[PDB]
Amino acid sequence: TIPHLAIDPFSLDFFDDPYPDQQTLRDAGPVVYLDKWNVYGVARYAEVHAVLNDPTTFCSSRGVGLSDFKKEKPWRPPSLILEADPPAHTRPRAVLSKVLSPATMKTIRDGFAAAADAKVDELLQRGCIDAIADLAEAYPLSVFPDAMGLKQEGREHLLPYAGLVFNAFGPPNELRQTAIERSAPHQAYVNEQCQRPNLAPGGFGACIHAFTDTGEITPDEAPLLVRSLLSAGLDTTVNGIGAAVYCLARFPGELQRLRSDPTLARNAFEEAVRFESPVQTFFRTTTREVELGGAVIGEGEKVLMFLGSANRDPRRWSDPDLYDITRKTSGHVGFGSGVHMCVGQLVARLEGEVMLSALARKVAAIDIDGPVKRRFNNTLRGLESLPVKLTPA
Ligand code: HEM
Ligand SMILES: COc1ccc(/C=C/C(=O)O)cc1
Ligand SMILES: [Cl-]
Repeated sequence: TIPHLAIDPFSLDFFDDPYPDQQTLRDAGPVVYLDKWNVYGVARYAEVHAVLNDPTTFCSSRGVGLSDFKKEKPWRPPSLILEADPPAHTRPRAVLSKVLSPATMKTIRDGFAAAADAKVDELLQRGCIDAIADLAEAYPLSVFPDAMGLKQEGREHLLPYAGLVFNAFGPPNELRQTAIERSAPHQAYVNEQCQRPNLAPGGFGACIHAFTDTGEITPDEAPLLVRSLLSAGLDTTVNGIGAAVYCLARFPGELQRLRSDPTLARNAFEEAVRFESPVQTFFRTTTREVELGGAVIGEGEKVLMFLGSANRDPRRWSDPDLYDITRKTSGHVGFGSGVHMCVGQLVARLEGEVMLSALARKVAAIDIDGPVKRRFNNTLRGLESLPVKLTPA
């Protein structure tokens, strides 16, 4: 009773324009079977939300990529947070929640906002820039490694490592093979910086190690928790901020509404996360036979959740293909939902808000003025190059 589809959601053709295929995935049924990779798929909001919020049935400890850790060796030691179920997940989650807490945002906000304002003013002196390399990448590179407390040496490995991280959740296609092959130098750099002596006191990494005193994590758990932030904390925000600028460039009416009320910056970024869904997909693995939308899925099956499709499902969203900075976005699954919901969401929103605030106060127009190039990744959606001309307000 389950429709079988041949759509490859990790193919370059799909990445290049996923929306027609996502509708076919939604409209085929609440649950589909993807013959290309032998996994189940859910693409509607209701089922994606249900799977995310049913962690005892749809577990994370067998991996959140295609690979089943019960069957294949993980490419690196399993994540203590992303690839753990409760109760093992709980205390590492609590540490990260405290390290990336509301109280912590107060300590970094002035620096993050200052860097965003300075970057936009710098770009306005150049006129014609690449909104990826010069903005979406440059700005997070200017604040997040420092907030982590990383040394200067080796930071050139951060974006390559993240590309590997997010390609590795995918199937064994060319993107994944090429990423994992000869990835040892990227892994070695990151694993070295996770050690306590290499992390600046006061930064996120040192604060993680400081929590080993409390009994919430052991000293040998702290480097892997630092690793989780170096895996997820940079490339996500690159594609989130790039998504927002791409939206503002394509919807000039919405840039003008943002200009008229810069306090819409935070929601304008949140809507960009829904609209583009920089993190497109994650998997779960069934721990038991389970009925889901009329489908009876066996134990030990991989289930692919299309977060971006859920965020564009007209069953849930009015006018889902419209970028609307005053939309009530609560309930979107671009940061996940439930026990694994993005623990770094305050850092992501802070970066996005202060950058969009700077644009709102300083920029009158954003015009695409060069060839746009898409960046292909098994998990991340975003652009490789976005040439724009910025007109000062
Ligand atoms: C626009 C930016 C971001 C997006 C769209 C995003 C997306 C997501 C999603 C969808 C999940 C859920 C994973 C799952 O359910 O399996 C997640 C979890 C996570 N994210 Fe974020 N993320 C972003 C930024 C960040 C930042 C800035 C950090 C760290 C500074 C971070 C660190 C993490 C970690 C450690 C987890 C694992 C949480 C857990 O398993 O409990 N992410 N993210
Ligand atoms: C939202 O994407 C991600 C990606 C990776 C991770 C953790 C990685 C690790 O523990 O090494 C967490 C979230
Ligand atoms: Cl690693």
